[PDB]
Amino acid sequence: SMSVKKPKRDDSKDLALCSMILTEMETHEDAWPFLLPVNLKLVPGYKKVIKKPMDFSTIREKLSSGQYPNLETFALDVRLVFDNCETFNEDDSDIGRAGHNMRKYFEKKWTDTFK
Ligand SMILES: O=C(O)c1cccc(O)n1
Repeated sequence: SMSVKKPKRDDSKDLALCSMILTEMETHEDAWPFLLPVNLKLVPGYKKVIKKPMDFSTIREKLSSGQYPNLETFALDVRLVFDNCETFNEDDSDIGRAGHNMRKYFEKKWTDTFK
């Protein structure tokens, strides 16, 4: 609170560390469903069902242009990709399995890098 500050975690390297984690997800072989925005004019249901679409290229653009205030807002957009994937796909499908795999892959890198 006012004039009572908790000790400050060092955040100076967060931009480059997030950028690196994103690079690794972009090159994972199961990233293909998540590389580009879903086409809302061509894909049934998506625009109406998925209220906040997110994809790796949109995250890369936001990261490169100063649109993430901090670590946590970046992790929220990455998790959003995989939450959208669960909402729109059966677990028992190739895309549904790709989402589960990419999420596991992300959270491990997250813990290792920061926790
Ligand atoms: O064909 C599908 O099941 C599909 C298409 C677009 C996005 C998405 O999540 N799934």
